[PDB]
Amino acid sequence: GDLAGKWQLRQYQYADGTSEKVDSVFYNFQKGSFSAICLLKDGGLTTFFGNYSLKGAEISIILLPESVNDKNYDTYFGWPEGKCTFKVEDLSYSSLRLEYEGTKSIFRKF
Repeated sequence: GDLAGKWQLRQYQYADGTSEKVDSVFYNFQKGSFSAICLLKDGGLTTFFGNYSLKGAEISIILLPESVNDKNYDTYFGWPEGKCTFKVEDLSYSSLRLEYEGTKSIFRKF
């Protein structure tokens, strides 16, 4: 469907009203498999791996222990137990909007 493929995380809209552009994070969804490519300042490419499941308008992402133990885990995720359930505020073939505790993750299809 629309969720399948790669997504560039363009912006965070924080619960306190702050917005910040992101240009280094890419989420990928492929039939339950989740992966996130993060582009480091040093020209490096760090990838986190996990799974995702859907229930109504919610998406639960769970990262593998190895991704949770990654030295850059708190830079890009920092989720307790490598898990986060997001509200899908918007999904179309080109747009994705995820919400968790007032913070929005804004994506465009890549």
